[PDB]
Amino acid sequence: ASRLLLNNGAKMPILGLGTWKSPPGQVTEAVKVAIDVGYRHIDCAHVYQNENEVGVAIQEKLREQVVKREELFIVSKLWCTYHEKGLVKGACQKTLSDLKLDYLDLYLIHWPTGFKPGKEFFPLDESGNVVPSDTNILDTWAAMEELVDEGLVKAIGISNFNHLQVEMILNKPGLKYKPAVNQIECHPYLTQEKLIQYCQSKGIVVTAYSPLGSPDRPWAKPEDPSLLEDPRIKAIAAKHNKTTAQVLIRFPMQRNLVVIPKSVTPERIAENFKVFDFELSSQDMTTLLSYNRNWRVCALLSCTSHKDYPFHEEF
Ligand SMILES: NC(=O)c1ccc[n+]([C@@H]2O[C@H](COP(=O)([O-])OP(=O)(O)OC[C@H]3O[C@@H](n4cnc5c(N)ncnc54)[C@H](OP(=O)(O)O)[C@@H]3O)[C@@H](O)[C@H]2O)c1
Ligand SMILES: O=C(O)Cc1nn(Cc2nc3cc(C(F)(F)F)ccc3s2)c(=O)c2cscc12
Repeated sequence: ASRLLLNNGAKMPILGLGTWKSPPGQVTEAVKVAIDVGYRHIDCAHVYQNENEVGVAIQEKLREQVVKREELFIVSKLWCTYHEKGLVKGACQKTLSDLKLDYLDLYLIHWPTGFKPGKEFFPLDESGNVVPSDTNILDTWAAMEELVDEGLVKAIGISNFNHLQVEMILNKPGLKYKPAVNQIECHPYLTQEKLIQYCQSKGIVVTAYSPLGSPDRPWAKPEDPSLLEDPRIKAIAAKHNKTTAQVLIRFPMQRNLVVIPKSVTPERIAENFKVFDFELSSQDMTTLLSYNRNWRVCALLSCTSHKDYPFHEEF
């Protein structure tokens, strides 16, 4: 509808605002505008290095009595350098301190790969390989469950897990909480049908990231594929008298996914919200699904030999 139910009974807004690459100097105004426009879900992470500034916006709007806390669905994520069981609570509390909140709605394992603990987000050796840590997804999951038990987070989940990694959590001895959500890259050029079918079949809500193809990702080249400029998608938009962004946001919604487009531009933040008053046809949905090229925006070559690297599997 406009929300999907999670395994804890919470209603997750199907549309949220993404914050990766939203600079600290611009993000506060972006989140204020988004809340005004009607977004009730913000996707955050410690590695985005902007949680303080998102927190400022949230507090402004709570103080303005625009929203109360219970009407917001705030997501953040545990960065790769904090997979050690003993570091998880501190990481969560730092995020909470930065966001100026007392709890998160959802806290995710950001990637299945643990990285060497320390002050660098991407610890590299002298040949530029990311340095891994002696951590594993099951032990980290156990530490995530403690956060629920402690009341710091309402729901926990995973991000960028392949179907075997999801399976490993579900099959964990002594599992206490099933993951609520798996947040994965999803757009017409990477449709993920098998992994979505798997996750949904298992009662895990899927959130689609990079739904516009992340045209501002820092490793994009001007010649790379571009969803917003794909003339085939432009045609589908024109037929509905919508923008290509609206089509791209609507597409995951009709697959029963949560979607989290990012913008720091007020006009676009508003534009991107106007997706609840039209429907893509069956033909439109099939056509968009047929553009799948297994083209992935978010992967790092410097991690491909990690034991937990998620993208060697078919799904
Ligand atoms: N879990 C993970 O590992 C992971 C990985 C990637 C992303 N994510 C999450 O998913 C969110 C969304 O993915 P993303 O940031 O990679 O990219 P995205 O949402 O696919 O694309 C954002 C880009 O599209 C532009 N844009 C947005 N609305 C527009 C519109 N209506 N017209 C034209 N251009 C438009 C933005 O420009 P402006 O901002 O300048 O307006 C920005 O350059 C992230 O911010 C983050 O919250 C999670
Ligand atoms: O992690 C995000 O949400 C987006 C993101 N994505 N990436 C690309 C990444 N790919 C991976 C791949 C892995 C893995 F699991 F495949 F090894 C782990 C961490 C990363 S981060 C970045 O380099 C980066 C710098 S700040 C935010 C990012």
